[PDB]
Amino acid sequence: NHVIFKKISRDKSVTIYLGKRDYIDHVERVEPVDGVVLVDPELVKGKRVYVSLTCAFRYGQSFRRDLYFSQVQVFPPVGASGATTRLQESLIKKLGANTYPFLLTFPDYLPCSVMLQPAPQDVGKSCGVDFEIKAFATHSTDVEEDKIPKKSSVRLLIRKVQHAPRDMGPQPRAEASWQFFMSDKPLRLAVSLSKEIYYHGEPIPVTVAVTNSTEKTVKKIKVLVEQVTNVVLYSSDYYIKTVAAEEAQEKVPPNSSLTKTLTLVPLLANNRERRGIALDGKIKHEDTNLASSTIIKEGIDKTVMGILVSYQIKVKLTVSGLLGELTSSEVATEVPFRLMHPQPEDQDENFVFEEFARQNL
Amino acid sequence: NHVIFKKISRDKSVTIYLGKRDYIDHVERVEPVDGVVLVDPELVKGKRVYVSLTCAFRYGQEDIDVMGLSFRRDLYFSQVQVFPPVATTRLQESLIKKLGANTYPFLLTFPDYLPCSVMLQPAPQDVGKSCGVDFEIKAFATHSTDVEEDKIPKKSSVRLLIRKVQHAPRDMGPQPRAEASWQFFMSDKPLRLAVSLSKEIYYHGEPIPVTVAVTNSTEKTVKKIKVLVEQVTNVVLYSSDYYIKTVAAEEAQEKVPPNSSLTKTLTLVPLLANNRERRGIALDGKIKHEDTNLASSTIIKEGIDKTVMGILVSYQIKVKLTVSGLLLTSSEVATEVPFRLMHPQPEDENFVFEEFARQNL
Amino acid sequence: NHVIFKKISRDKSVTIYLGKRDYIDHVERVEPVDGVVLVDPELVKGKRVYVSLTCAFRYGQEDIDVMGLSFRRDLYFSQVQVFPPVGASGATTRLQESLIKKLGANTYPFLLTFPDYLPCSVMLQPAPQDVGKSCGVDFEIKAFATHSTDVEEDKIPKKSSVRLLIRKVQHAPRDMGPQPRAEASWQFFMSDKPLRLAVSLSKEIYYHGEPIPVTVAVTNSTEKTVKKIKVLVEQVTNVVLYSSDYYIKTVAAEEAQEKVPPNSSLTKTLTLVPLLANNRERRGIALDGKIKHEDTNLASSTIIKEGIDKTVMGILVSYQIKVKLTVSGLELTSSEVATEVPFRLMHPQPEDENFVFEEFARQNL
Amino acid sequence: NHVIFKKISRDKSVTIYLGKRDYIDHVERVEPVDGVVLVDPELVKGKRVYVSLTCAFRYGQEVMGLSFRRDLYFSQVQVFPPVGASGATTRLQESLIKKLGANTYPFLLTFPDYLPCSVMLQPAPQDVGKSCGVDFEIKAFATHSTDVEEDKIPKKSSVRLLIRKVQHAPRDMGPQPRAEASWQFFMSDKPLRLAVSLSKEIYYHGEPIPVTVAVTNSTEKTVKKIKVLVEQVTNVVLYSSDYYIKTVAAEEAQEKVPPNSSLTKTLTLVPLLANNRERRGIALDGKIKHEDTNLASSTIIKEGIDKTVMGILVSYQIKVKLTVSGLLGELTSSEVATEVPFRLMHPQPEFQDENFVFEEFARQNLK
Ligand SMILES: O=P(O)(O)O[C@@H]1[C@H](O)[C@H](O)[C@@H](OP(=O)(O)O)[C@H](OP(=O)(O)O)[C@H]1O
Ligand SMILES: O=P(O)(O)O[C@@H]1[C@H](O)[C@H](O)[C@@H](OP(=O)(O)O)[C@H](OP(=O)(O)O)[C@H]1O
Ligand SMILES: O=P(O)(O)O[C@@H]1[C@H](O)[C@H](O)[C@@H](OP(=O)(O)O)[C@H](OP(=O)(O)O)[C@H]1O
Ligand SMILES: O=P(O)(O)O[C@@H]1[C@H](O)[C@H](O)[C@@H](OP(=O)(O)O)[C@H](OP(=O)(O)O)[C@H]1O
Ligand code: NA
Ligand code: NA
Ligand code: NA
Repeated sequence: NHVIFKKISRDKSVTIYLGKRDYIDHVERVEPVDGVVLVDPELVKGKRVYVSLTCAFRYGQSFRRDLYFSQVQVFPPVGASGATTRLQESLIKKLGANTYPFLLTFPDYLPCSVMLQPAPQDVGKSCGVDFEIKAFATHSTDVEEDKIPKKSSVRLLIRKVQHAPRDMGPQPRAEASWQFFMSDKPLRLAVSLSKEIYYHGEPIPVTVAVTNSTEKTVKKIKVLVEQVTNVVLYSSDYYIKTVAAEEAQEKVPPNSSLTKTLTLVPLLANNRERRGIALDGKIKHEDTNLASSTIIKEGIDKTVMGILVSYQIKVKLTVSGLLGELTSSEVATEVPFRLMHPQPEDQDENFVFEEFARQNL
Repeated sequence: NHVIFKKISRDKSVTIYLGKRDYIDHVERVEPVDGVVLVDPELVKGKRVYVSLTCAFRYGQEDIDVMGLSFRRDLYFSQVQVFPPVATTRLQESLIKKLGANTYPFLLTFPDYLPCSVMLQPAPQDVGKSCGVDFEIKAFATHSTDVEEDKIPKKSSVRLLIRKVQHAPRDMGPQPRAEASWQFFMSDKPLRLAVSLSKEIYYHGEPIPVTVAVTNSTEKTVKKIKVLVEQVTNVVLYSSDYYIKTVAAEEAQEKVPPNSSLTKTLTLVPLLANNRERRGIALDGKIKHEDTNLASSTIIKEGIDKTVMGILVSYQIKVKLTVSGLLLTSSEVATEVPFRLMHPQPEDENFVFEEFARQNL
Repeated sequence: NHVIFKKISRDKSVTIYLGKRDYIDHVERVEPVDGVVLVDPELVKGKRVYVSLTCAFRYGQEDIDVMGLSFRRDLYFSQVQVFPPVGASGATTRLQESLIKKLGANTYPFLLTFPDYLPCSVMLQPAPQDVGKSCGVDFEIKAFATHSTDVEEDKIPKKSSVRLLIRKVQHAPRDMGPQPRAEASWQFFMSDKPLRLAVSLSKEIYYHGEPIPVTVAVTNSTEKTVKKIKVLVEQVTNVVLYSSDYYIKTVAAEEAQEKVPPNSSLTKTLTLVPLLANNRERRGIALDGKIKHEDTNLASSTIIKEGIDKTVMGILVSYQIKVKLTVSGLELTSSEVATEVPFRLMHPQPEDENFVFEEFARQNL
Repeated sequence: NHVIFKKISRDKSVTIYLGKRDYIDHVERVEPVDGVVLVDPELVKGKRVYVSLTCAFRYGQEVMGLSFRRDLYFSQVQVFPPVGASGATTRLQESLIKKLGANTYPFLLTFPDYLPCSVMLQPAPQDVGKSCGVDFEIKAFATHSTDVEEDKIPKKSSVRLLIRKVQHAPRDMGPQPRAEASWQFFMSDKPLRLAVSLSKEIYYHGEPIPVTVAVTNSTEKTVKKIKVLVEQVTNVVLYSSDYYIKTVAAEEAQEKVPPNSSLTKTLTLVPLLANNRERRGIALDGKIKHEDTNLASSTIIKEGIDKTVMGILVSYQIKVKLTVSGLLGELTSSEVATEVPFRLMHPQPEFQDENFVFEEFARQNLK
């Protein structure tokens, strides 16, 4: 029972059909955009119809940087005009004779859907990476120029979604250690995660091991998921935001050890305040999540990613008779990990047609 | 013509002003940190702003897919309340008088037992990790439930990374020459090597005149004479790391045949400029800053454990003689002469506000 | 019926005899090495036989296709002439006089004393998961013959020399004032509710083979349950020459499956005997001799004398009782608190004849 | 111009011909023994002729059967009467049969991968432990029947050749041999440091070994002598546990190292039997009296093969010994030295009939 996403040009001459709103990047390769265009043959008589795939970084409401552009012709028909995917072949049978397939590939050097609308707190403007599928018609009423009317066009803002690769990094571990002014004995903090990659909505078990050899009490153990956003085109904007926090019930008294697993799930739903954090879509959309971790490929300059998003676990220890007397600094350590969507899973179908426009809240 | 260094907090509730970036250690005493904090009495209502001096030794860098490993020891901490207030200096009264009645003063003094600004980022060849001694001036604001728990807001605080720079003391006695001699017996016949420096204590930028006397009563020929300034770095907290780096060199290739005797004075200037590779070398600041120099000779006051200095930096002149006569596989003999390297001694109204940020190269 | 230990040269010229394989350090003083050298004057014609005592810290192991790396520091050296006799070792001792008779006037005495600033026999061989290398403190008694030339050349003949690896064994001092109970308590507040843990031992000093009664007193005023109580004897080893190597290893363990639910307390006495015999894996832990030898035990606690830099002990050995309480959630997964009580582990206080003769070579397994 | 080694039996019935005296082991594989037997057809009528290859460890002799013996390999083929096609397998066999005539029969005896190379040792007066060695014997012999159902193997109808299995180097090599030793003497706060490196891990008999020594002398004592040795180590691992360590090359540096100085120097050594007056007490690949005898090559043990079936283990190592002023007698009764292991062996190996010259197999003596 396959849901097909459709949108029609104002002048009803061009209709575009897509199998998905969201196209999978799993590092090794990126799922191509395979769709079809239905033309009104009376309204495109003498005209040409193309489909473009554009990736561009934007900043303000001001600045724009194209990261990728590709374009194919659907009308008049090109060569055999036969589909390459079953989804196309099936949509052509279902929709009829005025149905032409397009395939637009993704390269490997592009980022995934990431955008950020600042909070009042924050300096630096709106920015993001958009992916646009546009079908449009060109025509000529005079030999001096071709024209591209908007009314004959239809654009879909698709998402490039980060799904997990085959392999995974080493088990994240961190060991931090402190001697406070006039303390002979150290405070020791070890932190481990079960694995290096976590899926959106998967619980993260943070194992904390506090060895307190000091004469002071560890009053509080706090664990955060911090999101770190580096805008790396146009403006060098930096955001670090808590997207999950768990405070332990336990203190660690003098000359004692405590090992403890706190579980956090970093989710957009956790944050009432959705501005000031890297999302994979607009705040107003229902299907908007936290941005997945950026995966910079070998040899690719990080600046062409536009916005860098990473995640870390911050473990903060509150120590008795410290803040005000022996330090004005926090006692903390951080452990990197990557957040993204799950590994992708390895006759004709039955098609339901829906508006492309994403459901709001 | 007095450049004052200013930095303003995130929320603009607290602004700090210092006389200097760099504070002079001349062994006898260390010049204190006197400055003022500018407040916004609205955003500072029901609050008490503090200023702290922290000296910390830190060890451990950030490596991707390597266990995060970190050590910090606070070698000194000290705090004073700047607002509401409770002697004074000309520069305090002057800045007060020239800024407003929102400017309140602070004086933080250094004890005698701290090292000077020393830090180190390793080279690919090197096994140890990044480490350094940092000096932080932090002005921060707190509420009444900021002492009921331990929370000091990130945005109502500003920090300056000042240097503690090693200068020679004021009224030093006359210095003997740094010198040693060696007799290398070859077939029971002496090759006498004498190395002499004009003095013991040289300044950064000061040419070092090295006198080398080779008296050859051997059947062998001295085919090559090389003269180095070597920096020796010993990390003495957390990890027993050892660095020995040429920071100046002169290869003479002047021959000294049998029953002959050659004296030669070379001039070397140990400078950070002399080498592209600023890694694997003890510096007084970050590699990327222009005002950063080679670290000065560590000075250990008697009755102080060398370990509390964190990183021990020393300088020596190394002389390598290449010797042959066998047929041909040549031997190399080497000796060193220690010397101390630091900044020159010191002696004994109108403002242009610069931002504390240090210029890059 | 006193057993005497004998070893002979390759050239069968010089043969050495000792009262013991092992010499007692009891903190107040160390037992001196009194022995005799039998040498047939035929095969040492116009030579000088000497006996030396060497204490050496050593570091490094042989690995195929791995750079050879070794360190040696000599912590003590002393030498006496035995042939031809002078008053080299002062007055003889009861054992020397008695041994002279039994082996004729080819037999000559020696006395080498230990100073007070030395460690005791400690050595370690790393386990697969250990970062550091083989290291130990060895004690060598060497009897060796030399000519007027041999000293100048640096050529003491290995043929006309014999060496013994003796042990310096840590016994408790004769004079001990009755010992207090080694005890402590902690309060692990959980949601501002105390989980009181008290640990106590009968005394502070235990002997090898002696059972250690650990008394554990959990007072649970929390809303959580102590699911498990684990009690370990941990040996802690710090190599303090050449390379700062760290070993912490379980040498005895008792895991008691006891619940301690809210508004409930539990007192409990587990008895542990830390012994090398408990461990299949004899690597990764401080011993007083080689793994191969059967007389090899766990290293005794290092005793640092007043005004001695601990670095000249080479290897620091200490023992602790670790108590681990596994504690429930309110569940998903469970926490774990842990404390330590230090104790010292060493050998008990110290206490004409017929002589049986034996080889020095220690019995293997 | 290929030299062919031959020996004829006392009774003149059996003559054996070999291409070489010495067969190459290069780790990967071992050269087989390919040869021929010339029979006198009158003298082998109703007789069977065989060729055996035997590898045996012995200890005691080198009469009465008073020595310990352990066999490591035995193979035997038949050459007469003719077996199957009776045709050559190698070009050397084809050529010899052509040259020698119709009474010439080929034999091929192969070597497995689990055997040592030629090693033997006659002790010196200073050594306890007796003569021992690994022998390789090629024996061609004739059997015949008697009427009382007892076959006979007369010594007069046999020819023994004592061949050598010679170790040549494999295609690969171990990493550059390096060693770092340091010493802190009693009452010293300063280390004496010695670093030793060799150019490579495998050297060839006759090849100069460049031993690079770096002495860092941070002490107040003088290094008055640097001695570099090639030591040969021999463990007999069958019957008796005899251990030998002998200097087979020695250089003494002319340089002393004064207090608070460092010296880097490369000494060159050639471990050669030639340079050894005393040929007893060291591991050789043959008899002392023979001219073609050399130092035994390093034993190369194969993964899974118990070392005891090598009979004699031979290894080599550089020893750098430092003589320190006023140390020996005052501060130590032990030597100041480090060892670097290396392996010693022979170099790597790689349309018309050959022209043959025949010589007695008997190896030339020293004279
Ligand atoms: O009319 P146009 O020029 O095509 O532009 C549309 C417009 O920007 C809508 O706001 C947007 O929907 P949202 O506000 O919900 O993002 C839609 O995205 P869509 O193509 O994904 O429906 C765009 O196509
Ligand atoms: O944002 P914060 O909390 O102030 O911290 C700044 C941060 O650590 C920068 O890496 C550092 O860069 P530079 O050393 O290159 O300037 C700067 O040094 P600074 O204090 O010397 O400006 C710090 O202030
Ligand atoms: O033959 P040498 O040169 O005297 O050296 C002996 C050799 O190192 C043995 O391996 C060793 O026995 P272990 O391996 O059993 O220790 C013995 O020590 P010992 O005193 O324990 O017999 C040493 O004396
Ligand atoms: O009479 P047999 O049983 O053949 O025994 C031969 C005899 O022992 C020779 O002395 C020996 O030569 P060396 O004295 O030179 O060792 C020869 O070796 P070879 O024929 O293999 O050379 C032996 O085969
Ligand atoms: Na487009
Ligand atoms: Na501070
Ligand atoms: Na040998």
